[PDB]
Formats: sequence, structure tokens, C-alpha cells
Amino acid sequence: YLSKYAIDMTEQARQGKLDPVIGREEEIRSTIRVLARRIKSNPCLIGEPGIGKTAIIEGVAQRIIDDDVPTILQGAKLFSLDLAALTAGAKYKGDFEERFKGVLKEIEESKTLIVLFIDEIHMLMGNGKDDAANILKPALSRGQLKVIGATTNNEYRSIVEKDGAFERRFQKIEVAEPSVRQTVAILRGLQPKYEIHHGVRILDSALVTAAQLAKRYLPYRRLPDSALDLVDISCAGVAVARDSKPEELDSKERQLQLIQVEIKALERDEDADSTTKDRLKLARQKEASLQEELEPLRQRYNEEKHGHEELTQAKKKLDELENKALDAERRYDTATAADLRYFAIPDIKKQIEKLEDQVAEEERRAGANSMIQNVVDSDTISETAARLTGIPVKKLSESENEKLIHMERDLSSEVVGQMDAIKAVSNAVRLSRSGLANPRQPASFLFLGLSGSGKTELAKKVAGFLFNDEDMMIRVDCSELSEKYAVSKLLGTTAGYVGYDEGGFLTNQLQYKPYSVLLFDEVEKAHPDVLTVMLQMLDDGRITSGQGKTIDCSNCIVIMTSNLGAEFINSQQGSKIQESTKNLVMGAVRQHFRPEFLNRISSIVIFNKLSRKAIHKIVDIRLKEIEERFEQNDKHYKLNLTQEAKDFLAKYGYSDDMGARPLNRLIQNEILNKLALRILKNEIKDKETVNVVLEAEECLEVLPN
Amino acid sequence: VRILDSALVTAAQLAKRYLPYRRLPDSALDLVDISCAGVAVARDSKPEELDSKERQLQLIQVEIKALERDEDADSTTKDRLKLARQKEASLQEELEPLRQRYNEEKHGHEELTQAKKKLDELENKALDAERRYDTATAADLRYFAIPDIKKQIEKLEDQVAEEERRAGANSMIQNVVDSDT
Ligand SMILES: Nc1ncnc2c1ncn2[C@@H]1O[C@H](COP(=O)(O)OP(=O)(O)O)[C@@H](O)[C@H]1O
Ligand SMILES: Nc1ncnc2c1ncn2[C@@H]1O[C@H](COP(=O)(O)OP(=O)(O)O)[C@@H](O)[C@H]1O
Repeated sequence: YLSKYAIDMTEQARQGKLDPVIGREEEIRSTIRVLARRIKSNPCLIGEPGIGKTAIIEGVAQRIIDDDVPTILQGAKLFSLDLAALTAGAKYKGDFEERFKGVLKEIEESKTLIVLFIDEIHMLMGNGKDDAANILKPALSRGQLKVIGATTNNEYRSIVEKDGAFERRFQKIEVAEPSVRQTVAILRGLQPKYEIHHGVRILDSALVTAAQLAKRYLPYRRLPDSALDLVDISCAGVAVARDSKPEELDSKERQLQLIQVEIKALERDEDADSTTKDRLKLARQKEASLQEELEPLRQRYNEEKHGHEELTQAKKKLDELENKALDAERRYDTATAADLRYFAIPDIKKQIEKLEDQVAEEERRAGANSMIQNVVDSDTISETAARLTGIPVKKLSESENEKLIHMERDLSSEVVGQMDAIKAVSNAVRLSRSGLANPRQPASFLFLGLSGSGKTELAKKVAGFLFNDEDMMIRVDCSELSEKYAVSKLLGTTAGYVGYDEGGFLTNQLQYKPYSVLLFDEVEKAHPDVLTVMLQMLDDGRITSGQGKTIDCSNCIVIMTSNLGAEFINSQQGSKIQESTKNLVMGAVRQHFRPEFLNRISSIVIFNKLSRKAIHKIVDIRLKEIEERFEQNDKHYKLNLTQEAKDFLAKYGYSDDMGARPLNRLIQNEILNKLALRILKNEIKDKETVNVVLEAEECLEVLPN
Repeated sequence: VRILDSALVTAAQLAKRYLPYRRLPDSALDLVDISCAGVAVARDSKPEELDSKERQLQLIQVEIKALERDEDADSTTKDRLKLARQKEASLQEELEPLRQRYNEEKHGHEELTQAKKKLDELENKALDAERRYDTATAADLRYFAIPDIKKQIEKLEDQVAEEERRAGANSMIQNVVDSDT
């Protein structure tokens, strides 16, 4: 009774009822190719989920369906296999065997050409193996019973290593996440299914932005479904608003009720017969306007909706007319194709065109309909992504280039001085951007200078700037990168030893944050063995863990920080780094890192000493930022440090060893302490006044309370 | 898929040369099996050349029929389907010979397939007979049985025929080319 679980996908394809397959034509051919092999003919689709593996299998079916497959496979019937067949359909330890043997018998003995498939090949075997199909199939594997499997490459590798024997039967086919442009084409191919499902028009630019967004917004989900997820969700958003619309409709009915109350109050009161408030007639104009407007808002919006419903159904009609016309062509019924395919042409073109004309236009805009009822690229999808990811405007405004154009400017606002560091970074970043750099390796930098210099701050600010999120940064505790390196580190414990869920700190965090910066805290303290590990992974971003699991990085900016040249910067020969001083640094770097390492760094950057000139600005800046990030609209500060607190901060706070590190702490301590005190006075309600009253910091600033 | 002999020569060379860890007796076959499949796929609808032209034919056939029955089917806008039909037919006239050459040769190919298998079966059984000194059984499997299969093979190979350009003068090679494919 395999027929109770197995799904004859070939038949479903004969009936359509499947999404079209876009962009995998070669994978399909490859699959077919493998199936066509006389010996090695059991392919697997190996790679990530959400990228059309099913579609490929179905694509094969579709070619079988349309006689676009060599005879050997042309007559084949493709069946989805499932856990349910052996588990749900068994519920006893050995009934898994019986259910599978059922399949093997029924299939081996009938209909000549049958292909089975498992979209979860790892599922077979399972933990403990238990001959969960996995041996029985080899037992009869010479007896045709062609089958295609599939899994995440990382697991595939593990499966090969775990089982071995199926390797002699199965042909992995590498599949991969499609490009953005391919994705858009896919989205376009699937667009009508959403159009129809939701009854929402989709802008072509919207599809484009969905893909663009998936690449920075849903960075760990696979692009094609992810973009589709954005589409589906976005469409749902629109549809929900569309079929409800209470914000305008209910608010305005409530506004009518309120103006009616005002009018009656004005009509019968002491001032009703006076000059005072003789503007009552205008309230009546509002009431009358609403009395006439409100039902038309409900009806007009529904008229817009109806235009979109009819439009949707016209588009649906086309999909259906073609699904049947094309099936007629498939079945060689050229008479129906001549009639039906034909009718579809002016039917849908004239119907849809005029239904689009119902949406119409106004003198000031295309689309007279005010409820939009479509997916608007950024207004809908990017907005949706923002609803899924945060910081709407900066995310909405992303354009690559505007950031790159003003990047150093903006960064110099965040980071004071060391503009050359900023420019250096910006430049390398610009090369990473626009694809000028070789894509195998992201820009990467070695930040040299003292604690409190901003090396890390900047790197975070850059992440801030580039990803609109400073906390994208992944930190690496380099001094802990000992000769024992593996377990809590990117490599992770080698598979086969206890730990599979390894290196989450870096492998997974990076998986979740590809669009980030990886930063090495005092990289010179890393053990040399580890340095070679990161080196191979420094460039050649295609990182693979000790579990054999590929991480795959490219984009991630990599920044190393170092105090190695601290002695040279400690010369304090002005702020700006001087000749010789910098060379001593280079020397030390060359001693510590093999040039091979260094050669992979896009740039080695030496930060200047911030000195007093920078902190004159930094303390002002940080103080303001502290307020701004600290609170929103219940605390409103003057933050006027006056020259005296600025000087105190510079004099006692700023350190030539610890840089701004103590400035931050100091500012926070003293301001927060004064703030808390006056808050406790509770004679304190809103706005602000600040001031200064005259060992280290004996003045203690002292603001009014 | 018939394959030019030099292919095999090159396959083994290529396998050793480029399929690092795979062993020759099997990896060479992997190139064969894969490339055979390559061709088997490439040929799609019977031999190569034909497939592509059939795809043109079918796209044309549909266009013509859609054009045939339309609001403006009688306008030269759509009536151009008659010229499209000349193309459909012209393709059909090339496609048929490609199909027929492939198919009749295929038939011969299958007859060769079976004949050779049958030849081996007769000899296997005849050997069983001779090792037992059973000349009667060996004779039953050698007199007529064997002359029949051998002559079928010779006739079939001649009908298939071969050219310097290809191991199959008609179409069942799908133009597979040693090193190129
Ligand atoms: N071009 C495409 N055509 C149809 N589906 C696609 C395409 N590209 C990606 N997909 C998606 O891949 C999914 C099915 O394949 P896949 O995700 O790899 O299988 P699985 O369901 O195991 O994840 C579908 O949800 C489908 O939307
Ligand atoms: N605007 C700024 N310009 C330069 N440095 C800054 C600025 N603001 C803060 N910093 C300091 O840089 C430090 C973080 O970077 P870094 O000096 O490398 O720190 P750490 O040595 O702890 O890793 C913080 O202590 C921070 O106060």
C-alpha cells in the first residue's frame, strides 16, 4: 500500500497543480543525466533548502510529462517518498522494514520505469541507521529502482562518511543558491501565483527589491524562498489592509460622531446667539462633508477593491487558460490549443488591460485607486523587511553608493580624527563594493594603536554605518586562541569527538551575520597555529568548520586589532603618525606575522593619537550621543559641559594610555550621578539646565539640582 | 549511444589525468557512463540536431494553430502562419530522416545488442556441453545456432554502416566525439 503515502509527482504534474520551475534547467538536465547513467544512476540534490530542489525534481517530472526526456527516463513515473510511509504507516519497530519492502516489491515489479525520491536523504538511516530503508535499498539497488535523494551539503558529507555504501550508488549533484537576478526571474515566474493568491498587484521593482532585501535582511535564509517569503508576507500585509481598512473608515465615522456632538453643544448654549463662536456654520460644513463622504469611503475603497478583484480574476483566468491550453498542447490537442490558447490571447489581454484601466490614473498620478492594492517595492516590501529587521528609514534608504560617497564624512562624525584610517577603510570597502576587488576576499584591516584610540570603536561604527547596526560585530578573544584551539572557536570541536554543536560563537554567529565585521581583539596574542587557521579563513572566505560543515563567508569585513606597535605610538611624537614611528610598527608586525598573513590584509592602518585636539570634540559628541541613545522624549538635555567640564574630562578623564576609555566612564559616572540626584529631588520635571562648580576631578563637575 | 573508439582511449587518459582519486577501471567508466549519459541527454528527442529542430517545429506548430484560429486569423498579421507552416514542414522533412535514421539504426543497434548476448549464451551452453564431452548438445548450439546470430550481426552492422567521421553512418552516435564530448 505504498500508494497511501507515495506521491506520484509525475501524475500531479500531468494535472499541473505545481509551481513552475525557473532557473534550474541545467540541474534538471544533470539529474536526468544521472538517471540516464547505466550504473551510477541515483542522483542527489546536494545543497541548501529553500532553493528549488523540489522544483528540480518536479522539473524533471515536467520534462517527463512533456516528452522532453530520453526514452530511458521518458516513460518514468516519479514518486515522492516520506517518513510517513515507514513511520506513521508503521508504528512498530519492524514495520518500517515492511513498509519499505512493500515499496520495493510494488515498485520493482511494475510499470517498467519508476523513479522514487527522498528530499531528506539524511532521514533514511536516521540516528542508529536501523535499516531505515538504507540497507534494503542497496539490497535491490542493482534492480533498477532508480532514486534521487537530497540534503544540505554539510549533512551530505556527513552521510557519506557515516554510511559509505550509498556513495557507490548515489551521485551527488551540487546545487546552489541562485543569483539575485536569477532570483528575480524566479520571482517573476512565481509572481502570478501570489498575484492570484492574494489578489494584490506586484510591482516588478518590488520583486527586485525582495531579492535585494533578502541579501542583507534575511541573510541566513536562502534567497529564493526568502525573497518569496518577503513577497508572500508583503502581499499578505497589503491584503490584510485591503480587506479591512478600519483606520480610515472607522476613524472618519467616529469623527462624524464627534463633530455632531460639538455642533449640538454650540447650537444650544449661552454663546449660541453670540458673536463668540459664530463659526458654528463651519462645523456644520464638516458634519455635512462627513455625512456624504463616509459611505463613499467604504464604497469607493470597495470599488477600488472590486477593480482589483476583477483584475486578479482576469490574471487568474489567464493562468488557468494557459494551464489548460498548454496541457492541451502537451497532449497534442492542437485543436483545443488553437481555440483555447487563442481565446486566451485577446480575452485576457483586453480583459486585463481594461481592468488595469479601472485602476486608472489621476492627473497627478498613475493609479487612481488610493488604497494601492499592490506590493510597492520599498513602501511595502522594504517596509516589511524593516518590520522584520528594524531601523526602517536607514534600511529603506539604502543605496550602496550614497553610503560610500559620504562614508568617511559620516564616519568622521562618529570617530574623531584618524580620518586616514577612515578613508583607508572606506576605500577598501569601496573596492569590495562594486566588485572591483576579487570577491574571494572582503576588505580587511589591521588596526594599530592604543586602547581608547577608537580602533574597535571605529570598526563598530563602520559596521554601524555599513549594516545600519553596530552590534553586527563578531568579536574574537584572540588571547584565548591557544594551541588547544577548536571547541569554542570557529573551527569547533572536530566531528567524531564530543560536540557537534560547535563554534557557535563564530561559525553560527557569522552564519547569522554574514553582513558584518569579524574582529580580532589583540590578534598578535593569537597562537601561531591559529593564526594560520584564521589566515586561510582571512582570505578565501569559504570557511569550513572542524565538523566538515561549510560556513561560507565572503562579504564579512575582517578587522584585526593590535597593540603590537604600541611602543612606537607611545613616542607621542604629535598626533599624526610619523615616519620611522610607523616603520617600527611595520617592523614589529612583520616579525610577528608571516608576510603571507600580512599580504592578505587589505590594509594595515595606524591610528593617530587622538590627543587633546580630538577629545575636544569627542567628549562633546559622546555626551550628545549618550543623551540621544539614552532616551527619547521624556528627558531633554542642554548638555552644556561648559568649557570647564570639557576640560575636566580632557584633563582627568582622557588618558594617554587608556585614551577615551576613561572619558566615557567618567562622563557617564558624573553625569549620571548628578542626574540621578536631581531626579531624586523630584523638583525636576522636564527640559534642562547644566553647570559646573569648582583629587583628580576634585571639582566633580557639579551640575544644579 | 554509439561511441567513437578513440573516445575510450581518451577517456582513460582523461580520467587518470583529471579525476584525481578515482580509480581507472571505474573512473574511466565514470567518464564513459557520464558522458554517455551526457549524450543521451543531449540528444533528447532521438539524436542531437533533431531535438532542437523538433523544438522549433513544436513552438511553430503551436504558434500556427493559435494564429489559425483568431480574431484576425485572415489578416497577413496572423496568416503568416502559412510560412511558419512551411518551416514546420521543412523541419519535419529533416526531422523525420533524423528520427528514421536514428530509429532504424537503433533497431539494428538493439538487434546487435541482443544478437551478441544470444551469441554468448549459445557459446556458454555449447562450452558446458563440450567440457562434458556432450558433442550433441554443443552441436545443437553450434549448427545453425551461432551461424544465425553471427550472420545477424554481420548483416546488422553493415546496415548500420560506419564512416570515418563516426561510429554509426546513420544517426545512433548522436555525433558523440571522443575528446570533445
Ligand atoms: N525557480 C523555482 N521554481 C520553483 N520553486 C523554487 C524555485 N526556486 C526556489 N524554489 C523553492 O524551493 C522550494 C522547494 O525546493 P527546496 O526548498 O529546495 O526543497 P525543500 O522543500 O526540501 O526545501 C519551494 O518552496 C520553491 O518555492
Ligand atoms: N569618537 C571617537 N573617536 C575615537 N575613539 C573613540 C571615539 N569614541 C570612543 N572612542 C573610544 O575607542 C574605544 C573603543 O575602541 P578601542 O579603543 O579600540 O577599545 P578597546 O581597546 O577596549 O578595544 C572606546 O573606549 C571609545 O571610548
